[PDB]
Amino acid sequence: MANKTYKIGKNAGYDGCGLCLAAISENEAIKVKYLRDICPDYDGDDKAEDWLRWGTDSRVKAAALEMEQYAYTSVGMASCWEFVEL
Repeated sequence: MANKTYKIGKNAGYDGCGLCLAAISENEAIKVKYLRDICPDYDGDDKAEDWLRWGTDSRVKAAALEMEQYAYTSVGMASCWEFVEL
C-alpha cells in the first residue's frame, strides 16, 4: 500500500480509528492525539482531505508541535494499535 503504518505505543493514548497525529520513534508511535479530541468543532467522517482543513488549526499545530518534543511527528489516521501516515 502507498501509506506508512507503525505500531502505536501502549502509553501513546490510542483510542481506536480516526484522524490523528503521532510522534514516530524507532518506527513506533510513542504518542498519539486524535483530531476529534483537539478540535471539538470537527464534524465529518475522518477523511484524508480533512487534514487540508484542520492540519492548519491553531490547536492542531500546537498538538503536532507537542509531539516534535520526542521524535518525528506525522499526520494521518489510526486503527487497531496501528497509525498510518497520510
